Amino acid sequence: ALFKADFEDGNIGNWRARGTEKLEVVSGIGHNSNRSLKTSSRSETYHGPLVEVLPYLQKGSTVHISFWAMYDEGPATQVINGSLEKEFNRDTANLEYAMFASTTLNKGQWKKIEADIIVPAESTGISGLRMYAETPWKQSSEVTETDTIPFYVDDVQITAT
Ligand SMILES: [Ca+2]
Repeated sequence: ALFKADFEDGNIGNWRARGTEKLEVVSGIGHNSNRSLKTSSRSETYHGPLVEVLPYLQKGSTVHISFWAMYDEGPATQVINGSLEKEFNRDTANLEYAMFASTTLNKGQWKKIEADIIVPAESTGISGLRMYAETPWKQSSEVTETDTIPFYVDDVQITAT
């Protein structure tokens, strides 16, 4: 257990939006629990909840990341992805993005999204590594309402391997 967020304290902590979307810790909705992190007012597929995790981790290591997701409005099914945003040498114009996992969710049902990931070594100059959830990429002109549904995440966990 290197990092855990279950939201049961009601705290947003260091979670943040990627763009103009809205994050809220809600009560009465959670994965086998009363609280979770809702992302709404999404207007791009890449809007979604993000948190910096590099400080929790040993550079060079392999770790297992998992989280639970759920959505409860719009289409009968929808894909959610779990991804990493990486920064090197504090260069914010050349961020890297890598999807680590994706699953099809059924409306109203919690599902686990997980994978092993690699934490780059110190000598790479890695300066940020953030996990985030999103829907599959579409260019801004092609985005539809089903792509920008609000969704919940909960029980975010990173474990040693
Ligand atoms: Ca919870």
